[PDB]
Amino acid sequence: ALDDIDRILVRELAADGRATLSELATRAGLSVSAVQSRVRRLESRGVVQGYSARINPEAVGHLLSAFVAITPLDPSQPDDAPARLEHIEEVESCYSVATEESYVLLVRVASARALEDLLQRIRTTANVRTRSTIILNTFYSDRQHIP
Amino acid sequence: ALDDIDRILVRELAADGRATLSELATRAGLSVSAVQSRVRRLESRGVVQGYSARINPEAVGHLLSAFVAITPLDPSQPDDAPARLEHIEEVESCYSVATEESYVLLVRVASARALEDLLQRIRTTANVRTRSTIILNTFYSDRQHIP
Amino acid sequence: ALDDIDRILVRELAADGRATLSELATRAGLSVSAVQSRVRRLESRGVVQGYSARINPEAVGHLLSAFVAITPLDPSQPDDAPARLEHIEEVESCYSVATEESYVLLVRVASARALEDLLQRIRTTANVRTRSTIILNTFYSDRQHIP
Amino acid sequence: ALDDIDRILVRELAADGRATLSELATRAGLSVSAVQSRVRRLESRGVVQGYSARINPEAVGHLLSAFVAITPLDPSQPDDAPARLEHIEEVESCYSVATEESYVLLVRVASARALEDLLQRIRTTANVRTRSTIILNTFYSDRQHIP
Amino acid sequence: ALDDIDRILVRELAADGRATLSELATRAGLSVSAVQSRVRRLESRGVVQGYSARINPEAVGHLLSAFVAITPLDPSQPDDAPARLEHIEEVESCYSVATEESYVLLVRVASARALEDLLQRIRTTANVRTRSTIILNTFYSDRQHIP
Amino acid sequence: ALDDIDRILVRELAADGRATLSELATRAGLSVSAVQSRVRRLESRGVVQGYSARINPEAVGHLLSAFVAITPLDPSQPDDAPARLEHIEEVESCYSVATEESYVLLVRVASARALEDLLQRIRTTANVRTRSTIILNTFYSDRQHIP
Amino acid sequence: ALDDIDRILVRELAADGRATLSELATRAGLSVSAVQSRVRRLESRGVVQGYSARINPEAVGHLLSAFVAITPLDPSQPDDAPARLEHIEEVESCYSVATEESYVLLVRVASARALEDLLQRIRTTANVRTRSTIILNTFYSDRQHIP
Amino acid sequence: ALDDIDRILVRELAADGRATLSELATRAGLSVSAVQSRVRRLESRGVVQGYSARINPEAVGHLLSAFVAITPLDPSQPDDAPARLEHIEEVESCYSVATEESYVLLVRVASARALEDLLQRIRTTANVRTRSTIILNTFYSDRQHIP
Repeated sequence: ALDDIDRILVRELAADGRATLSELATRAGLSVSAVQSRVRRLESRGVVQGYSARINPEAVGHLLSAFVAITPLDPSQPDDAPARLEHIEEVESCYSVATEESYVLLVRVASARALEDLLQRIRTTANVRTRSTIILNTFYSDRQHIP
Repeated sequence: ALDDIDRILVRELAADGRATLSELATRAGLSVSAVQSRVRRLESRGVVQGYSARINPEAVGHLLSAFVAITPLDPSQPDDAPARLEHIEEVESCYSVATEESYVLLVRVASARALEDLLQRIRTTANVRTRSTIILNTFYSDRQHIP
Repeated sequence: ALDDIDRILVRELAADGRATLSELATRAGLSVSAVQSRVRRLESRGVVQGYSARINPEAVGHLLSAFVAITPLDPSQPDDAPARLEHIEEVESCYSVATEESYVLLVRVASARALEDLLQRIRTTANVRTRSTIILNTFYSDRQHIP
Repeated sequence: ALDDIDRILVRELAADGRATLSELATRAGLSVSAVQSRVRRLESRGVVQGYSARINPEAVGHLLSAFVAITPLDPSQPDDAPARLEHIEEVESCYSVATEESYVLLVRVASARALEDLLQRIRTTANVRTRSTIILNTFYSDRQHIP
Repeated sequence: ALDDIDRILVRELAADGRATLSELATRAGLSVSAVQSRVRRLESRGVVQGYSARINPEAVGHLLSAFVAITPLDPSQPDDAPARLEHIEEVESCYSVATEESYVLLVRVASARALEDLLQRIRTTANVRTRSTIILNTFYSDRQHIP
Repeated sequence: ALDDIDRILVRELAADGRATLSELATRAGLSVSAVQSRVRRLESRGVVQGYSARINPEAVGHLLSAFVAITPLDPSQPDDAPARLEHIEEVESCYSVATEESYVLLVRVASARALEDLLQRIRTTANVRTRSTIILNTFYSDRQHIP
Repeated sequence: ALDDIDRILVRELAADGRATLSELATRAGLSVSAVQSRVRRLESRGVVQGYSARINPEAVGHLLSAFVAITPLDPSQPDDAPARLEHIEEVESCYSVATEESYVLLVRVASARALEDLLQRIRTTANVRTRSTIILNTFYSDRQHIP
Repeated sequence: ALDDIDRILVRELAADGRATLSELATRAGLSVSAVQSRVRRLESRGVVQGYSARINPEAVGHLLSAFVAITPLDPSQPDDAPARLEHIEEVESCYSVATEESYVLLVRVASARALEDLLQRIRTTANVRTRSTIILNTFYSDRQHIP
């Protein structure tokens, strides 16, 4: 389960991570004491994982974002590319996928010429071929849907 | 215009979006008022776009995630697609992309059968062909990097 | 022809468009009067077309450059895409080509998201499909070779 | 850092690279000394990269121009190719590019037979496969745009 | 029906098309009249198709030669293409071919720009897609072999 | 140059290699003495190279003609395939090319089964892979265009 | 079944269709009466279908043989290509196949230029795309194996 | 050399390979001796290659037929493959072919499992890679055509 008072909470917190123990308890129909517990139980069970402010990447100097799809070159070696690229800070996300390639990464970078460097570094560090698709614009990002 | 103080605030708010101002203050060597001021300006300029609990899509019943690349059936018409799909809730992100397709969506759904039904809804509301890549596993995501 | 004193002049002027009527006449082996004429004859015959300082595009805010290859969609219409895109100032160059596409344009633009707009504008204005290749770095540009 | 005055100087030098300082001065409302100073700073920072007579490649015997995309035979080695081709004179420009190939060259040559011979030289000196696109006509080029 | 005498005449006329009859006669052990007769019959049956000075395409200004394979846009229509291209003069030869394309042309032209213009003329007059292979060098050609 | 009386001569001789010193001098507007010199100067300068009668290949037993495209297998060896195949008499022509393959040969042969032999012999003698395209019909051959 | 005296007969007749009722009866171990019956029972049950002398196709003027693979163009129409091509006498064999194409035909024809005609006729008569593979040599043909 | 009489005999022997001489004689207006003579000459020259009962491959237990294209693992060695496969009995025909593969075989086998085992035997005895196309149905075969 996830009792649908727990549900109203996760919707509220997904839409506004700074929402207060206080103002939640109105919309929810509970007490500042009662709300505060569910939330701690929600963080312990792995349901809310973190609270993050959403930073605009262009404002901090990331003018090019890209999906980078990668496939290991040598199948006799352990396929450990996520772990291998983890220290690379410009990889924001790393997914395994069912398609032509094995993983998709979302990468942010200062310019077209920084991407070229990142790609070579991805390639020599994990041991992969790269294919990259450049993002032109983000129309909306992380609208978590709670069903 | 992002000075060293602003840089520090956005790193801390990326790592913890419920950082209270008193903690941010003592971390940037400012007063709580000056922090609150900086933070508000970060919000009203482009830089912090909102704050969100990072929610486990599995815990809430989204067992299948996919990327869907979409391309308009008639590309001559100025293109509507992000605005028209905005109201389908299981679409979480929408990027326009270079190369052969026009947009990539991330989508989350309860099952295989709910995915095929969503693909129909997407094909019809944006008037688009679709190419889907199921995500098998998320190794890490949203690791935002402030340089 | 192009008498190989005329040749030494075009090499000199290709390498340095600010080279003086004066200092040319040493390297060339002629008079400030004699040099000045050849040059005016070279500008009248269509040989030197202009003098331009080479501006670094990043310094003026063009952070992304791209080749954009385009092919008219309707072959019953006059193929006039160069003329049609001429007023678009971000098209720096426009070539017809023998390959998969009919023309190649070199385009410069503020960001990845400005490119997306430019592409739609190219498409609705000339009546074309677009394919774009993003430039990551210019290692050297316009080294005119005089044989 | 480009103020309004600097912007004016680079537009004028783009449109006429032999603008004399007295003309630039009266155009920016500065003294000839202040102009000369501005111009020198533009040169030593990245902004003006040199000055060139724009030469008609046909008048000097280059009747064939081509784009050549190149890709390394062994991409694992750190990539040398722009440095190694720098000394082939009929290569006019060298860009690195996203997508499937690594660089695009512009090349000018006297004839079809001289093109095949250049392709061999390129294949061997950079150790690369080549894809050529002949240019049939130049409608306009180098129209530099200062925004 | 080619006897030994006829075989000798066609070898000599292949190697020297201005062989005079007196030289051909003494070479085949015939009279000048019998030679002239044989030669006329060779002409009126299929065997000698005409006589030509072999001309250096470079000396006359054709610096670029190419093969162009062509394939009809609509292959259902009985195919016109050799008859329709017969009147484009820079087409030197026209073969129909097995495999994926329908014809191969040899074409000679003054430069890269004149090639792109010819490709347009070919695409439009025969209604065909084109695949071009530039010839870099001719090592030997027309070495006719009589077995 | 090539003075356009020289031009009328090469057109005439390209169309009819047996055209007489005599009958040329009408069409040309010169003397049997004057015509005869230009022609000898044309043969000395490399402009007319030979006179050949055009033999129909089917009439002499060449029932299959083919283009054979070839690429050396070992790039550490000297690329000398033209020289190596020169003694092979069924190779009528040998070109170097810019495309997927390095050379194109035109070959004539008694039958489909003789081609199979020729191909193996090409392969073991030069050291090459072969790709062959079979000619079904020659609609016209060697129409030299004098511009 | 097929009693293995019946088997010795079919082997014998496959190897030699002119083998006599007489000489079979030795090798087989039966009577001129007994052999003659099995054979008539073998022709009635559909086991031996015909007796044919194997004609060399080159000796009768078929200098090119080809496999021609074909696929109907319109799947709303009945797929009846075997029946439609049956009157075409140069189709020796017609098979349906599991692969990229729907049928394979073996075709024999006077020359490369007759094949081109046959192909167009196959295409307009059945309603198919064609792909042809040319036979260079038959090393052995119809060795029926009786297991 | 095939006159009208010879043409008639090969048609009749194609349609019925057990035609007795008396029937062939009265059909060609010859004596039985002259027929027997003609037939013997047809045999000793290339023209009639043998005589065969056409046997139903199904009736004798070959329920699966396939085409197998084969290509040598090392094509530099003069090619052995038809001689080496001659002794595998379930190979019925062997052609060499133009294009990408070197030979096509027709093969008949009792079942899917017997096919995989034959593919191994082929791969190993000729040292070849294989591409198989199962035959689903034979609509007509061996319809020999005498023109």
